[PDB]
Amino acid sequence: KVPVVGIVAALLPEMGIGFQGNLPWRLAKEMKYFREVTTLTNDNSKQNVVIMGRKTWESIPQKFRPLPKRINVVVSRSFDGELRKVEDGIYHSNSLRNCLTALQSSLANENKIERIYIIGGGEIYRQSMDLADHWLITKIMPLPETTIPQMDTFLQKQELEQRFYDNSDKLVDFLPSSIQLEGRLTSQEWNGELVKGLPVQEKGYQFYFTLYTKKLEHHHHHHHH
Ligand SMILES: NC(=O)C1=CN([C@@H]2O[C@H](COP(=O)(O)OP(=O)(O)OC[C@H]3O[C@@H](n4cnc5c(N)ncnc54)[C@H](OP(=O)(O)O)[C@@H]3O)[C@@H](O)[C@H]2O)C=CC1
Ligand SMILES: COc1cc(-c2cc(C)cc(C)c2)cc([C@@H](C)C#Cc2c(C)nc(N)nc2N)c1
Repeated sequence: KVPVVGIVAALLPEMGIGFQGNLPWRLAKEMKYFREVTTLTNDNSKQNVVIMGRKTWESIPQKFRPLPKRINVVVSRSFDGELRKVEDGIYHSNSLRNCLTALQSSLANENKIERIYIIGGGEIYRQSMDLADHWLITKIMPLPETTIPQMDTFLQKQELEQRFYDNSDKLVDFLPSSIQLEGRLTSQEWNGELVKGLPVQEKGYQFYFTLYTKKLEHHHHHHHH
């Protein structure tokens, strides 16, 4: 009932997302997008959830966690069950799947969550291809003089483009209404792939905010009683 949206920054063409437990770039504008999208709501009485794997949690600077103004959920197989408050702003879960089911309960949530963002990292995203309704992907490209950074963790692009299509024509409409983006929508070829979305440049990179949406599905079965 509430949308589940994976949100990720990935370097084309392999969709690398990390190296040695850290982000491979430090891009203040990309970080401001991530901050605004995950914080902002259309309805002022609601908040978003951000769900993350334990290793991703551990990498957020201690000063800056839990991420303000959002319900933070950290998942670890060493935690107690499926959604437990552990501190102000912090829930622990031992299951990505059961966590999402628990968050969807209208009785538990009082319909006061807008969206559930899955914010990383590699192992969490792998498991989220069949759970997310959408992906907000920032597609990052080194500008011609820029050294490609080393990376060790990747988005599963095959399974992405299996299940989802590039819906970036609708990105503006999908973002919380109050966000303001600097680009206009823009389709560019880059190493043999079509890159469509909202352009920024910062430091040695160009990046596009893009939206992926689930492909239409055939009606094979609906469960009857
Ligand atoms: N570019 C981007 O947009 C982002 C990139 N990243 C990058 O990703 C990398 C980190 O990814 P990765 O190492 O895969 O780690 P994760 O952040 O995905 O955390 C993995 C941990 O999550 C727990 N976990 C995984 N699946 C489940 C499950 N189904 N139920 C309960 N717990 C689960 C386990 O914790 P435990 O071991 O305690 O049981 C596991 O070790 C880093 O390099 C980081 O920089 C991260 C976020 C965003
Ligand atoms: C591995 O280390 C991490 C560090 C941070 C982090 C670093 C600083 C300096 C400040 C703050 C508040 C957080 C965030 C993350 C995670 C949670 C992220 C992210 C993410 C981004 C930046 N962009 C898109 N598009 N999607 C995403 N899911 C991981």
